[PDB]
Amino acid sequence: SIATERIEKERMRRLMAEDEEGYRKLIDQKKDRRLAYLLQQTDEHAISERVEKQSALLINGTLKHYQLQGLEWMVSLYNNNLNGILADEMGLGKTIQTIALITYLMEHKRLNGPYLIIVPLSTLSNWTYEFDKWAPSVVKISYKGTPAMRRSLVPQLRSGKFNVLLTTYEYIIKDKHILAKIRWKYMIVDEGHRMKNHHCKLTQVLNTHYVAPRRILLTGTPLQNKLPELWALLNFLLPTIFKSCSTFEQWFNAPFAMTGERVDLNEEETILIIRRLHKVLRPFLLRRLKKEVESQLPEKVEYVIKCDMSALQKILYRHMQAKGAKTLMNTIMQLRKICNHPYMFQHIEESFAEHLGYSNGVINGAELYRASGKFELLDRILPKLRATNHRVLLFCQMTSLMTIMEDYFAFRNFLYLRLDGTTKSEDRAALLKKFNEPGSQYFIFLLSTRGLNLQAADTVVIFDSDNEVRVLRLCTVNSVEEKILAASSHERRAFLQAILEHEEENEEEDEVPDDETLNQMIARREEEFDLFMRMDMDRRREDARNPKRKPRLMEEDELPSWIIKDDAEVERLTCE
Ligand SMILES: Nc1ncnc2c1ncn2[C@@H]1O[C@H](COP(=O)(O)OP(=O)(O)O)[C@@H](O)[C@H]1O
Ligand SMILES: N#Cc1cc(C(=O)Nc2cc(F)c(=O)n(CC(F)F)c2)sc1C(F)(F)F
Repeated sequence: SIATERIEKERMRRLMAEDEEGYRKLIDQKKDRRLAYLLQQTDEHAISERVEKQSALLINGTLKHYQLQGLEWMVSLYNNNLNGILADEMGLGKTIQTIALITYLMEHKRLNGPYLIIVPLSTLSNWTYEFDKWAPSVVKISYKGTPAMRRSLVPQLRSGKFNVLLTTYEYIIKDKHILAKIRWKYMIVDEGHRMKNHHCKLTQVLNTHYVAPRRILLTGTPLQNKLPELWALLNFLLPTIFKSCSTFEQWFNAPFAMTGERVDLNEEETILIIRRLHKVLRPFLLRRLKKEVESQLPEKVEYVIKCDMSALQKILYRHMQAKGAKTLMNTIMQLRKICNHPYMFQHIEESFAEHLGYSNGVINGAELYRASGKFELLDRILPKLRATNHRVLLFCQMTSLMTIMEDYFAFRNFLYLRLDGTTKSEDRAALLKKFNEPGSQYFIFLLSTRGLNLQAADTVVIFDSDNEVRVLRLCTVNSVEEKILAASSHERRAFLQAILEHEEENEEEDEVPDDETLNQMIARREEEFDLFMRMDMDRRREDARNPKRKPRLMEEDELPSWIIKDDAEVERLTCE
């Protein structure tokens, strides 16, 4: 192999010198051999099963007829030993159909797994919520977090006491020495809306190191017309055709490695490769549009949206954590206030205004939303919802927070009504009538979670918890808010300490969604998504022009030297 490479190298170097026309005749012969081969390998009855019901293990909702065919389709794939792409439009039950598959195979094929599901990090909590709702019997692992955390889980893996494991791209790559070893019965991956640049590296590693018989690719976009992408799709769906862990550019150039001379396809040659790969992949792709199944669309569409913390949120959080019975119950109240807004702490707001350039000591404008992950995220939801004439219902369990909520709506000029436990039955009735009468210009209905029929509201933003209706629960990243979503006086104290088991993290991937994932959860149609994408770039235009540009979240570099390493000061400003 060195001996041959040394010689075959000198062979190519000697033709370049002594018969340049013969050297050209060879390379053009080699180029065509790669094409002819590519075409030749791709130039190529089935087992029936009818699926009348869903799994008995699938509960708390019954499948739509179209989703039933999705299940029946992916089962047909299974029996006939095939891979697939479920590419249904956004909001049609791709996550619910994947759970219907696993639960059906566990029941009727006694296939207990293990099932590997790879998802974008921002939607992990979304996946884990919808498994808890629809298939709680299923035993699942969440392989992510600090090494300490990941190692904690190795016993349960070697053991094999689990049906499903969810993880993200970095852990599939970082921890191959743990995860590749497992003998996965299934390898389901979530691309999100569209293929991203980092998915080429993922395709290669997967069929370099991992051993999964069955594969599914979940996606929101239809079959693309670019060679490099479609190569990764061929080698994920049908790896046995070319048994290669390469990019198309490397695979095609393989024979010219010793030439030291790259080879590039022309217009005619490209279109043909693309037109073929299209024809090879087409039969393996099921895509139903919202309009095709209009009379079966889900009535309630739920999603979980994620928040970073401001630099301020972090420092306050770390303080109230490492300072910590109904004392615990109290420590969980303070951590919820921070995730909600740091300026709930009056003395923190006043001192920061002095430093942000407000003599008066009352924060206003953008600086309201900039100090809270959740408020900053809400600022990217509500404008969009309003621009599509959607009428929101926003739950806020804390009556303290509502002062800051009202001041935020004031800033963005959102017309609203408020309803608390400080509202009499006479006042209540009238407020509801005002929101519900046809034409009401009242956009938001701010509520304190204490019976009330707001049929006028077609959107529900849960802000802090314990005729299609879109529900959006906000949730802070690596916070208590994650732990509350996951749902004997010695054991009821050990439960409140399981709520408090925090660990500081430094993952690679963003735990907050990009603009495409987010507008997919807010939007009910292709027009809403399209608009929201423009509204997002309109915000990037506004910021670009603005002379005094600040990031959307307050970062450490713009903090005062009196909050940075001063457990006294934080305590001096937070206490009551
Ligand atoms: N057959 C159904 N019955 C009840 N709710 C459903 C059904 N199908 C989907 N939903 C709801 O609609 C939403 C669909 O989420 P999902 O389809 O998994 O995400 P996406 O379609 O964006 O991949 C969820 O809130 C789910 O509970
Ligand atoms: N994540 C990840 C990931 C995404 C992959 C991919 O093939 N995306 C492509 C490539 C297309 F060409 C295309 O048309 N589409 C749309 C089609 F589904 F109709 C998708 S492969 C992969 C893996 F293996 F890394 F997990």
